[PDB]
Amino acid sequence: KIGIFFSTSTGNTTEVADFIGKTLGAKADAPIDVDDVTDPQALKDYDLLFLGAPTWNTGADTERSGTSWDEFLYDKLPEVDMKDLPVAIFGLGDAEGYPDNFCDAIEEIHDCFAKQGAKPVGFSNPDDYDYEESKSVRDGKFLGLPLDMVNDQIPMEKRVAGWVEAVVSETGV
Ligand SMILES: Cc1cc2nc3c(=O)[nH]c(=O)nc-3n(C[C@H](O)[C@H](O)[C@H](O)COP(=O)(O)O)c2cc1C
Repeated sequence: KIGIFFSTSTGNTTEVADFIGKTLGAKADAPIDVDDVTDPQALKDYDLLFLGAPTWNTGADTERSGTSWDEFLYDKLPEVDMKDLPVAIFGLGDAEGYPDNFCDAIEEIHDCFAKQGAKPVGFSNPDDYDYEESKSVRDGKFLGLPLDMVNDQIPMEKRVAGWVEAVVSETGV
């Protein structure tokens, strides 16, 4: 079973989370907003997790999403043993408004989950979007899939569907 966990402030992330669900069909559970998670142990009942979050707190070291993820990452996640579970991160941002901080929240989610033993998958080509810098680019790769739903430089559906496919291939789920 594949799980989809996200959070949002203005609902853009929700749209993306729903779309992933549609591409996966019966293989995925309906997306769950992190704010709705009582038991963080639920995260472990899946074979693969798609995690999504926007970036709202520009330049912040921690709590970059400005969503329920900010509390969840530090108060709840530390209690979950995620050894070997693959997680694929998608993040929403604005390459035009924040050229130097493009989808910075991806790195935070990546690092927090990695610390729990999770295995990040679904890296993407940092060249897809035009931006100057991001904390989410490491070793020549984006640590997840960045999306710009503000400027729509790249049609969302085709980009996400291709990424989902790559993730399913990589993980064998
Ligand atoms: C106040 C504000 C700050 C933002 N900061 C960033 C940022 O630092 N980096 C980025 O890539 N996008 C930034 N954005 C863009 C948001 O991530 C984007 O609008 C996103 O689609 C919102 O996702 P949501 O509707 O799920 O909350 C910011 C937007 C606003 C309004």
